[PDB]
Order: sequence, then structure tokens, then C-alpha cells
Amino acid sequence: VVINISGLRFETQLKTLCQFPETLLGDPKRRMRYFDPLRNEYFFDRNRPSFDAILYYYQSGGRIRRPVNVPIDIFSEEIRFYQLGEEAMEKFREDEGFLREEERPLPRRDFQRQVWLLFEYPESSGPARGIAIVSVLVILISIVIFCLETLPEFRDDPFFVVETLCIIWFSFELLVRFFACPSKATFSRNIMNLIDIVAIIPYFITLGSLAILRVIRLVRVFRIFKLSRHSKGLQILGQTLKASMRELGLLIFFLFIGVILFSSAVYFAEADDPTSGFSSIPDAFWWAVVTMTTVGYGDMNPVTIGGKIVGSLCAIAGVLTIALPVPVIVSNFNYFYHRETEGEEQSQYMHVG
Amino acid sequence: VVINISGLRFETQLKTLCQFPETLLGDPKRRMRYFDPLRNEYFFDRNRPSFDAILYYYQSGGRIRRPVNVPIDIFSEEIRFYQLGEEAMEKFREDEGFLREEERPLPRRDFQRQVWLLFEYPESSGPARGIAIVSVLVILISIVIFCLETLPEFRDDPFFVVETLCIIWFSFELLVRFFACPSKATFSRNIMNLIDIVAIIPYFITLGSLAILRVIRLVRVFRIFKLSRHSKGLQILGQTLKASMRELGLLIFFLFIGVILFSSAVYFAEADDPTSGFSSIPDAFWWAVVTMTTVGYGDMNPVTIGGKIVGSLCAIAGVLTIALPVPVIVSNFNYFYHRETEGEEQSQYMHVG
Amino acid sequence: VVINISGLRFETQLKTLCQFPETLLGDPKRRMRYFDPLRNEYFFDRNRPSFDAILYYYQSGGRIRRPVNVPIDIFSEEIRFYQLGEEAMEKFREDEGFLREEERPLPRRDFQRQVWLLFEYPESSGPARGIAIVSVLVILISIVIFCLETLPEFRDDPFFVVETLCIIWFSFELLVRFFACPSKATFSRNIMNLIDIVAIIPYFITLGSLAILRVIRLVRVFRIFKLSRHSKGLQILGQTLKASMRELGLLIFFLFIGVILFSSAVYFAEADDPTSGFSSIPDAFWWAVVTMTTVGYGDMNPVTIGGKIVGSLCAIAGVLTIALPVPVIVSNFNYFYHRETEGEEQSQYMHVG
Amino acid sequence: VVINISGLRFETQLKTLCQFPETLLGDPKRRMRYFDPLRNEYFFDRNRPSFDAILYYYQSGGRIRRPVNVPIDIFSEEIRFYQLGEEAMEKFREDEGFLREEERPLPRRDFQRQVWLLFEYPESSGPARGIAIVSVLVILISIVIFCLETLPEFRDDPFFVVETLCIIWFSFELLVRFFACPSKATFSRNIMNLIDIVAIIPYFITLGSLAILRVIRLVRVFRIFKLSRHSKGLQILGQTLKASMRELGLLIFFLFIGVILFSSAVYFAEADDPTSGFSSIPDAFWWAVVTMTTVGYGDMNPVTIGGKIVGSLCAIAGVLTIALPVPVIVSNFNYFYHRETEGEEQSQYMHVG
Repeated sequence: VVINISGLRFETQLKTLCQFPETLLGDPKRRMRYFDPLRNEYFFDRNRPSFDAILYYYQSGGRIRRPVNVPIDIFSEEIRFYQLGEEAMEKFREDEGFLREEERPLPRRDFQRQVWLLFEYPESSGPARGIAIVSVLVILISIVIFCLETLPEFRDDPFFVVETLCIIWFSFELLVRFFACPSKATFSRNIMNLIDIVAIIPYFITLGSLAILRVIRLVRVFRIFKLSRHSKGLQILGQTLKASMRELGLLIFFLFIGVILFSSAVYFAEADDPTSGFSSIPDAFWWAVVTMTTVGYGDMNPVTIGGKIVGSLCAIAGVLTIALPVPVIVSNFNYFYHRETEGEEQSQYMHVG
Repeated sequence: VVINISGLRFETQLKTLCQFPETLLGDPKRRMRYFDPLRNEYFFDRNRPSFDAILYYYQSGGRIRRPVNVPIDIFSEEIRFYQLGEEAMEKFREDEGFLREEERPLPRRDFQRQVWLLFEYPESSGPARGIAIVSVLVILISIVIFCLETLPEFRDDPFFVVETLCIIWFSFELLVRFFACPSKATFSRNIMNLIDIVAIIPYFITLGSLAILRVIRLVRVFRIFKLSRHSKGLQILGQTLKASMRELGLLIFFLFIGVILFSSAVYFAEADDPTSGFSSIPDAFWWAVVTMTTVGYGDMNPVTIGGKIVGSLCAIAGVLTIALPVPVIVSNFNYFYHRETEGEEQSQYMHVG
Repeated sequence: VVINISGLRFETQLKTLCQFPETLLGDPKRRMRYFDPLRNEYFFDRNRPSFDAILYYYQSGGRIRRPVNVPIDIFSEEIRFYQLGEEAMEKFREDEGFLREEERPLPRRDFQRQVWLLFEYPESSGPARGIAIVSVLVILISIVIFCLETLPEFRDDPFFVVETLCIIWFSFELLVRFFACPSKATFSRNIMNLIDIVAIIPYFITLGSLAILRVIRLVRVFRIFKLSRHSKGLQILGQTLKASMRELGLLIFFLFIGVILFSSAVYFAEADDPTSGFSSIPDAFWWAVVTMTTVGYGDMNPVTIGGKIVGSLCAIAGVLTIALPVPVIVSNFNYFYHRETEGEEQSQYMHVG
Repeated sequence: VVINISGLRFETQLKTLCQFPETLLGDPKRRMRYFDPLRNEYFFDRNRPSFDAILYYYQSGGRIRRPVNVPIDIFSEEIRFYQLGEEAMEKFREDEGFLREEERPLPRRDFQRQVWLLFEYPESSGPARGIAIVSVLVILISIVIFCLETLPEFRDDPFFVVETLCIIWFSFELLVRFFACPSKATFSRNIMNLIDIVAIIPYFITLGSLAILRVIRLVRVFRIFKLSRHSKGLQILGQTLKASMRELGLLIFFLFIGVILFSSAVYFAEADDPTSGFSSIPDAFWWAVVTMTTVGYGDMNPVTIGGKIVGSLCAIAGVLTIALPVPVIVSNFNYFYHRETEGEEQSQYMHVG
């Protein structure tokens, strides 16, 4: 068969177009209105370079590309015009990277679907927005009273009666969601819900082993992580830290080679001095990590020229061990920034049509 | 109809070309001189790949692209040759990003249009350039006498008779523009003119509540912002700070998570020491912000190994919280640098033709 | 001859296709089944833009390109379909950069090929993985006892009986590979094997000139480099340091211009002060290197305004001398990261077919 | 006329090809051997996409592009095959950026052209390489004796008899080039030769006003700049500093806004404290420049919370004022690195053919 896309002749076999017998070109009654019985061809008055990837979809047997010149709002119309189907439309989706939104879990009630739209979806309604302005205020007061409790003018109980205001309110915002979810096993895997409970598990022990009395106080600071729910930027931070496992491990490892190698070199170049502040290898560990990171503290300083040549080569190599696996992390942060701020806003406006 | 662009056959319907009945291809008396009655086609001896985007303009119904291979001085001629009109020429403008220059407000006088070309447009004439060499000298002396007034050899009035020289000259450069503008409501929105007046409002109170006597002195430093008018680079800085609102907010927020999380960790790892300099959580706030930024001050130092493992993980994570939203800011600065230094100089030389 | 690649007419001479008389198009009995005796041409129903680089392979006489639009899994099939041969397939290999894997040296035995697959190839079998979990544990204990030996609570012999456990185990892991290799001259060039022996050469002198007693202790730290064998990331670090010879030399040279030029400027601007801490040019060398690297130590500080203007211009220029040859190094690290993690996994899945 | 580039039909007028009546297509006796009297066309068996830019050269009237897909060693052959001439070949040169090498000034003698190839061209011959190994040794000794002269164990004359060895040798390497050049006005503009003489002008005053006795000593350090002649990397540094005038000025200006604005804010937030180390605005200038650059010195520290909030906002904004005009400088350094190391080595191997 011969197809004439506004002047460009594409000519393929008939059994290639019969592989997909539900599309425009596969159905002999839908493409029959585009025939041209004077030249024995089908004439479409469409975009020229967009058909080079439509014909390759039939030839390869199912793959969908996108040519570089044609934009996404143009190529999303040719799949809609040639009637390739939603199977081929969704295969165009993840090829561009934009994954479709997952279906929310419906609990199938009217009391339960209302309270699900009341708290977990704060953007929808009025009292949905009413909790969100106080779910920032309840968190910020709890972190700052945890700071104000540690202030030593009071340490070195009205400070108990102000913190129970925030914690039963923390318990208020959890007991309204303990019974209001579609599922319960999926409740125990979502890390948004996984730390919230840990905030109460450390307080319920307090009303009813010194090392244990301190450990708990450390978990009380976890309440900072509750800000991740209603803050859009932290998920971009949360996904970048969670997609960069094997690159973050190389960041702390590449300096650990530089810690041991340079603490030994500053030691043996200053072992022949009684006034040397570096007593041993764990003594000069803090010097080796404060010079490679280019902070500097000045507690332990080399004095001789043999020890002033290793730290100068330590600070130079200290940049060249920490700035090497960094720029893949700032690119992953740019990916989750560009697939949340203008990723789906430009995709789903012309991907769902 | 068949169009033959120097060997490449483009073939579209007649009602597609009749959508725009004022262009070259739409008018049956302007395209009639390009006919070829031996082959029944129109023959243009033009550039080949530039017509693929001209024909798509008719087919889509008004959109203008630009193919990647053809440069801007070539594609700006094909819109001029096919006579697509200024409506289609200006639709090509903002597609490339280069917005046209806005019309200046004409006050419609001869006394007023002369003084408008005298001060606000310093590049035009001689006395237009005469004020610009002294509108740098009047500003630099006022900031440095504000510095020299604060010098304590004189603090701990001939210093009044030197600062009134600059301020009535500041008032000279404002009263010549109070009455010389096209409009007055547009006068009160332009931020160039919005701070200039604030420079006098803080001085006129002085000739005619201790906290109030200090606040005013703080506004006197605002006179630095008057340098933004005649300096080309500060608008590139001013637009980059003003186009990066939601990214600058994430920069100060991502360290605020790192301030509280790391000040608690250095506290509880050093709470069991009487010689620990960290008294409390606001006490070690300054330590937490000076280590993540990699400055270091040395006023408060961890001494034990349990406290020397958190600051080493603080400085490493301190780079990975502040360098993440930075590279979008240095790209926006590159955009306003490339759309002011070679943006309009390459555009309007071939966009207005 | 005329070749019709699904609508696109390619037309070349016959002696061009006869340059390679073993391919599809060169053999008059293999291409004869694609003939079309009504139009006098050969009709292939293949991808359109992939044949523009197949025909140029015949015309140029052997070169293989790849067009930008067609991906690698598509263009690797057209070389497989047109039967260009493995000579042309391997010429496509290094054009994409992906070099094929070299053949391992076979020692041609059954005792020797088994022990070669036992230790040097730890990913293969069970006891191949059994040594790898203890070849990390034997190394980490040896570096930390070298740290613990230097701790001065014991310095200022049961610490001999714990280090011989690691060293005969180091000798265990070398004597199993002294006699188990295909070759011996290739044994003495591989830098993985070149430092391992140096670890014993410094210990065998110890059981059987003070400067010599210290030098040896410095080589004992070399045992850190033994971690490079079973760690995947260090080869990416090792290749980036070994491919950047002339760029690393310019990094230490560009600051050496800044060391001498700025130590002289801080000297002569502070030579007229008796309280100046800078005694001479090697005295202020440590100040010049700690300011350009932005660490800061505070041992020697300028006090006057003439000396506070050079260090402010030193720290500004100190970034602009060290950050200039850095970004080619972080790009080379990205190349060896992308040719080891997804380089050969995407290449050899469709390069060897 | 119709031109058939191996299957692609290009069809232009005859007067377009007659604009350049010396090329292949312009001469009716050179293109006559490519005619095809059965189809009435010219048949070239060349590369297909390379002719789209050859035909546009005739149509536009002289411009030469290069299409993106075709590499430089391919497109440099089509200009050689179609015989466009060296006028069109050199117009292809600077379009790719690679400027041709300038002709060296010939003094037209045999004594003078020999000594010109003896010293200024050290790569050519044996004694041309003989001076280059001692023109590094004569410079390095002169900078280090200028360092060793300033050492105070000798200050606080055999050190005169060692420095005259280097200076008459400096005079040896200048008097051999005073009389050995093609021109003398071009001698006084080349900045390589402009500082060399300044090295003697400061020594000839010494053998034959205290401020003048110190100034000279400062110029003696200029001898570092003599290393730029035989060092390949410094010209890449020298061109990057000399092509970035208006960007380097914005680097020192953007912090000068941050110096005055933040020194005033730290002053007025600490003016109500008698223990505040910041006496005045020039007193806290050194604090403001050491925090934005992230060095830190610790001489003057804020103590109150009102002064600990400005320096935390100073160090954050201090990165965002200095890292903004930096990445255009590291790109210019990459341009002069890629046009000196692989720029002309890949160009002139196929640009001069």
C-alpha cells in the first residue's frame, strides 16, 4: 500500500498494517475515505515528520518512539488521530518518563470516603484547608518547646502542661486517621504514617537505665519529620536522598580513604616534635576531617614545614574527593524538581486526551 | 495543490491554504507568478527544510515552530518572503523567548518630552551623559560618609554640613523627576522610584523612643540600592532574585531541618560532659549553622569522640543541603545574562525586519 | 541500482555495492529475493532513516556512523539484517565508545583454571564468595590495629601476636595467587598485584638508621589500597585520577602562582609593622594556602588595612584559581561512572547479537 | 536544472548555479561528465544530507553552514569535491570557530632567521630545546632567592653574588632577543616581551624615599610572570582572565553590595553591647568579607542572638553572591582548553586539505 502524508510517500506492505486490526490504517472501512483512486494511494493532510514514527510502530511490532523535532502536543494528536488505542497511548507515556497517577484506595462508604477527603486531601474543601493551617502550627510549637525545655535557665510543672496540649493534638490527628483509611497493611508501609506513631510510642513510656532516659529524648526530635506531609519541597529532597543510595555511600567512603591516609602522613611528619598537638591517629582524625571539608577549627595545628606540606595537599585533595560524586546528586534533585513542578502539568494536560 | 520547494514536493489541499487569505500562498494573484504549467505545480527556489514549518503553520491553524537546523536569520526571512504578516511575525517572537520592547509613556509636550530625554534616558545626549557621571559620584560619597560618620574617633557639626550637600542633591535628582513623568500611578509602582523617596523620608524626621533613633539609621544604608539604576549588572541580579522565590525559600528551609536535627544530636552526644561548651539547643545553634556552611568559628568545639562523629556528619550533609537548590539559581542568572548581553542584540537585528 | 527503503528512493552505482561482496546487497543471490520486476528496484520494508548510514558505509569505503534519531537497539539490528559482518559490527562498537571485553588469560589446566575461578573471580561460586566476605574483614582489622598501635596509652607483646594473624593471612591470600596465574610477566605489571607484595616487603625487614625505622611505618599504611580490588567505586576513582594527569598538574600549579604572588603582597603591605605575625615569605606561605582554599586557621592574621585588602583579594582569586580545572575532573568521573554502571549493561545486551 | 544526489532530487534554476562560475556546478565543462541523458539530470554518487548545505550556499549567495548530523571530516570533503574554492573553504573555517594560524614575521636574512628559530621557537631543534630546560631553571632560582633573601635569619654580600648570576642570565636571554626580531613596534606590544624588560628596569636602579625602596622590591616578584612563555597552561589561564573583563568586575561588585549592607546590619544589631568587638563599619569590614567567602577568622565574633542572625544570613547570601558569575568563567576556561588541546589538532588535519 502507498500512503501519501501531504507529499511524502510512505510505502509498506499490507500485512504490516494488518498486525493491528483496530486502528485507522488497519480497518479497511475507516481508511477507505482517505483513498485516491486516480493515483492509487491514501492521502492524509497531516504533519510530515510525525508519520515516520507511526509507521515504525507497525513495522517493529509495537514500539513507540518520538522524533526529536516534533513537540509533545503535536505527537499526542497523531496518536489520537490514527486511533492507535490507549495501549499505545500509555506506551507513549512512560517512554517520555511521565508515569500516570495511581488510583486512590476507595474504602467504599459514605462516612469513610468523606473523612478521607477531609484530612488526607487538604487541597479539596474548606475544613480540608482548615486543618492544614493548624497542622503547621501544632508541629512548630512542639519542636520549639522541645528546644525551650532544654534551655538551662529552667533546667539548671507548667512546662508539662503546655506539651500535653500538642501531644493529644498529635494524638487527635492520628486517631482520626487510625480508623479512616481504605486498608491497614498499606497503612503500615507508608513512611508518612510510619514515624507519626513513633512520636507517641516515646511519650507513653514517659508517664509510666539512664541510657534509656536519654535515648527517648532523642526520638522526641523526630517530630521535625512530620513537616514532610504538607510541604511540597521535602518530597523532592526525600526522593533525592532515597534514589541516591550507592552514590551517597561512595561520598562517605572516598573521604574515609582520605581520613586514614592523611592522618598517618601528618603524624609521621610531626612525630619528631614534642610540641606537636597530634598525639595519635584517632587524635588527628578530627584534624583530617575538618581540613578536607574546608571548615577548619584550629584546635590542632601543624607547626613544622614537614607538617605544613601534608595539610596543604590534604585540603587540595579534600575538594577532589568530596565534589566528585556530588553533581549526580544535584542532577537527581533537578529531576524531581522538574517532574513535580512542570512535569505532570505539561504531560497530563495532553497525555490524557 | 502541489508546491515544489526546490525539489521537495509538498502537496496539500486548497482549503488549507485558503485559511489565511492575505499571505503569498493564500492570494491567487500573488502566487500566480510562481506557477509551472508543464508540471502543474508551484516552484519556489527557496531553502528546503524551512518550508516544513511554513506548511505546518497553515495545517495546524496558526502555530509557528522553528526547525532545529535552520538558524534564526534564515527563518526570519521565510516569514518575510511568504508574507505571513506581523501577527505571525510576533508569534515567532515570544516562541524564541525574545519579547519585544514596550512602548515608552509619552507625556505629549515639548517641555516634558525634553526633560524625559534629559535624565531618565542618560544614553541619548550630552547633558544626559553629564548627570550619569555625577549620579555615581553623589551616591558613593553618601554611603562612605555614612561609614565615616560611624567611625568612633569622631563619635567616641562639620559632619552635618557635608551630608546635607549629598541629600539636597539627592533631592535635586528627585524633584526634577517628581514633575517629569508621563504618569503618576505608574510612578508609584516602579521599584526604582520606590526606594528613592524612602531615602528622604528618613532624613526629614531627623531635623524635626531610642529604638526609633536606631531604626532610622538602618534605613540610611538603603542608599546603596540607588546604584541599581545606572548599573547594568544589578538588574541581572535583581531579576534572578525576583524570579527565584520558591527556590530561595527551600534553601533556607533545607538547612533549618539540618539546624534542629544536628543541634540535638551534638547536644545529647555531649550532654554527659561538664566541660562541654554546648549549654543548650539555642546555644549550639550557632555551631550548627557555622559547620554546615563550612565557615567555622571555634567558639564552641566538641571534645569527645561521640561529639566528633556528629559534626563530621554535619559538615558532609551541610554541603548536601545547601548546594542542591543552588544550580537552578545560577542558571537563571545565566538566562538574564544571555538575554540582556546578546539576547536582543541578535534578535531585534533580525526580528523587526 | 535503485533501492526503495519503504518509500525512500536510494539510488547508487553497482560498483559501489560490489566493494563488499559478502553482505546482503553485495551478493546477487541474497538480494535477489527482494527484487521488484514491475518497477525495476529492490524493496525493503525496513526503518527509513537507518539506511542513510548503511549506504554511506558503502560509499565512503568502510566507515560506520550512527544517525542521531535512531537509537542503539534499532541500528544494531540493521547491521545484523544487512549482514555487514563482525568486522563492521566491531567498527560500530568503539565508535559508540563501548570497547569489548578482553579475553581472560587461560593457563590451560584443570587444577589451575579451578583456582583461578576460586579467588580472582569472586562473583562466580560459593567459596568464591566465601573469601570476599573475609577479604574485607582481614583488611579492615589490619588498618585499625595500625591505628590502635599508634595510640599512646600503650606506647607512652600481645600487640605483636594480633598483627601476625592478619599478615600471614595477607600472605595466605598472596601465596594462593603467586602460583595461580596464567602468566608471570603480566603478574608484575598489574597494579592490583603491585602493592600487595609491598605490604610484606616492609614487614619481613622488621623481624630481621632511625629514618629507616620511620619510613617503613609509613608504608604499613599502604594496606588501605588493598580495598580497591573488591570495591567497585574505587576503580572509577582510580581511572579518573589516572586519566587526568595534565589537568591535575595545572591545579597545583595555578595556586603556586597564587602562593608566591600573594605571600609577597601580604608581606610588603605588612613589612612596616613590628606586631605583624608574618616574619618572611616562607612564614606567610601557610597563610597564603589556607586563605585561597577557604579553610582559615587564624595563627597569622593581618591587622592593618593595607594587609586586609590583599587577603580579601586573595580569597576571591583563590576560588578562581582552583575551581577552574576542577569541572573537567568531575566530568571524567561521570564518564567512568556511566561506562561501568550502565555503559556495558546497555551495550553488550545489543552489541554482541 | 535537476541534480540527483544518489536518489535525492535537488532542482534549482540555472542562474543560481551561474553565480559562482568557477566551481564544479558552475562550469559547463566540468559538470558535463556527470550528465545523464536518459533522465535529463546530473547524477552524483555522494553523501545525501551534505548537499542540502551546498545548494543553500548558491541560493543565499555565499553563506556556508554545516548540518548537524554530518561530521567535520565528511563536510570538509564535499567542499573539496565540489571545488568551492579557498574563499569558501576559509569561510567554513571561522564558522566552526577554528581560526587559521597567522603568518610569522620573516625578517628576511639567514643570520636572523636562524636565531629566530633558535630561541623563540624552542620546539624545533636541539639548541632550541637546550635553552628551554635552562630557561625554567634560571627563573625558578630567581624567585626562590627572592624568597630566601627575605628570610630573617640573614636579614635580622654573598647573597648579592648569587643573584647577579640569574640577572645577567636574564639579560642574556633578552639581549639575544633585542636584536633578533622581525619588527620593533610589534616588539613593544607583545605582553610576553613587555614584562621581561620591567625585570631589569627595577634592578638597574639598585646599583645606582623609603617608599621607593620598598616598591621596587615588589616588582622583583614579577619574575613569576616569565614562566608564562614556555608553559602551555598559563595561556589558557591568561586568555580566560583577559576574555572575562565585564564578568570579573561584577564578581567584585556583587560582594561590595554585600559588604556594606551586612556590615551595617551586624553593627546596629550589636551597637547596644559594650562587649561587642565590632567598633565601627570599617572595623567590621573584615568580618563581612571573611564570612561571605566562607573562610572565617574568629578575631571578631557576634555574641548576641540579634547579631547571630545576620551572620547566618550573611554566609548563606555570601555563597549566592559569589557563585553566580563564576560558572561563565569556568566555561571560558573550558573553551580555551578545548581549542588548544584538541581544537586545532582535529581542525587543521582536515581544514587545510
